[PDB]
Amino acid sequence: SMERIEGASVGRCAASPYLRPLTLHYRQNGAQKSWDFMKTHDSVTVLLFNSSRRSLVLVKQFRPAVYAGEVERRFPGSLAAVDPRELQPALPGSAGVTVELCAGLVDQPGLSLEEVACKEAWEECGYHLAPSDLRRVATYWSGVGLTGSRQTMFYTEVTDAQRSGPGGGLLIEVVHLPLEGAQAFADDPDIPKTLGVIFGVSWFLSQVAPNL
Amino acid sequence: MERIEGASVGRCAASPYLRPLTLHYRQNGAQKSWDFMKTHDSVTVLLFNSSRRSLVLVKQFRPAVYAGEVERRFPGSLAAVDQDGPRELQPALPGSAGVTVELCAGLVDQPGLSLEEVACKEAWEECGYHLAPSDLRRVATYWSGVGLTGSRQTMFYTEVTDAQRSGPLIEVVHLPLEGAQAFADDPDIPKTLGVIFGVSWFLSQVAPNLD
Ligand SMILES: CN1CCC(n2nc(-c3ccc(Oc4ccccc4)cc3)c3c(N)ncnc32)CC1
Ligand SMILES: CN1CCC(n2nc(-c3ccc(Oc4ccccc4)cc3)c3c(N)ncnc32)CC1
Ligand SMILES: [Mg+2]
Repeated sequence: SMERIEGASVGRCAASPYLRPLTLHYRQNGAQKSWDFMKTHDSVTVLLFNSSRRSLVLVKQFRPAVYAGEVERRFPGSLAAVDPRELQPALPGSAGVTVELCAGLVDQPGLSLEEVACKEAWEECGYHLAPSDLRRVATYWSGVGLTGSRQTMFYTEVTDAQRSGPGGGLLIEVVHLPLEGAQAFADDPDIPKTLGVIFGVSWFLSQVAPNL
Repeated sequence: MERIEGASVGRCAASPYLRPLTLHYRQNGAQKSWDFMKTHDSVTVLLFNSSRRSLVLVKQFRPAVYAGEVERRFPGSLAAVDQDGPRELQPALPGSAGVTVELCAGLVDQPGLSLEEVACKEAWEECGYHLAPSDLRRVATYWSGVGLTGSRQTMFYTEVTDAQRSGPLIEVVHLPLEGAQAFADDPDIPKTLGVIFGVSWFLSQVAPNLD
């Protein structure tokens, strides 16, 4: 359903609420330089372990920027000199479907990072969390080359008693990855995923799974 | 490397590194659009100098990290720039606010080169270590951006000795194995997820088989 993508076309983007390209001009040890980047929000990510199912909770969705990069890789020149053309040839929508950690932007003032992660775990994963349930795994710079944003990773264990039914949050597929093949899943090069997934899986297996 | 002066922020229109695009597509039969930046793929490489029992990392000023740190502390610093040229950030932050610790890394922007060759070029240019492409082992491939970019990053690993190190801006960091995990766990040390993962991966997957 969410992997069904047709009529894909690419065009130049002028104004956008989501793209804030900027250039920093600066003198570094006397020499004048410039650097191109984008203003973006900080973010949080949360890894959930469902102990009732012995499974890590991830999310699957279509990422248009991933899709377009995959189309370019397979058909070079697809995204060339665009500055509204139909992608011919194109790829199935599954080429842009990623596996990710539950994640969201820090763009609501008055909310702690924990509260942001709880809202995203509800809205994306259908899991009811309390902010005090969350343990900070790591904080780091994401996208140091083009974005200056901090990202904070949380972890929490959940049970099926915290899982919402089908429907509920008024398109994302919730993924439950069994611990059996979790490492093999992260190591699988044919599955488009993020470093947060790869790190989250190996961190959980080496830091949490032994103590269960 | 850390002496950063006259910092000012202006609009970015062209840029070889960020190209604004919109994907138009029908998903649930419904017409949608998505704005993103076309960017380069990248490679990173984690080096383990077995002569020194140290991981090799790089320290450098990252202007985007700096600007984000100046937006924090001086909110509105990165507001929309008008037509009177760049807006001076006076006062700003010391350059150290933008200094990161990272894996050796670089852009995939030279046609004809394999990913391994890009990694070797960077390990020489940034770390002063001579590598052959056959020395590199693929650790992980992943999407480093998914939301506003769709860039792929490939992480390599190799063991080196001092025999591959050249003799006597970027700082080469040699992180002893003894304190590596505590270094990676330290939130006061501005580092990337690549460093956190690379340290954790090395200590769990490579280190136990040494000695
Ligand atoms: C000599 N040398 C050449 C490249 C010049 N250069 N590099 C970048 C840039 C862009 C993206 C990028 O992404 C990565 C790559 C690897 C790992 C993580 C992120 C890194 C650097 C750039 C920029 N954004 N704006 C202006 N000039 C920029 C600087 C001067
Ligand atoms: C209903 N809903 C509203 C937002 C709409 N929307 N979201 C994005 C967008 C931008 C950045 C972004 O960053 C993240 C966030 C979390 C984790 C990783 C990366 C995520 C989404 C967007 C876009 N770039 N262009 C056009 N429309 C876009 C879609 C439809
Ligand atoms: Mg460099």
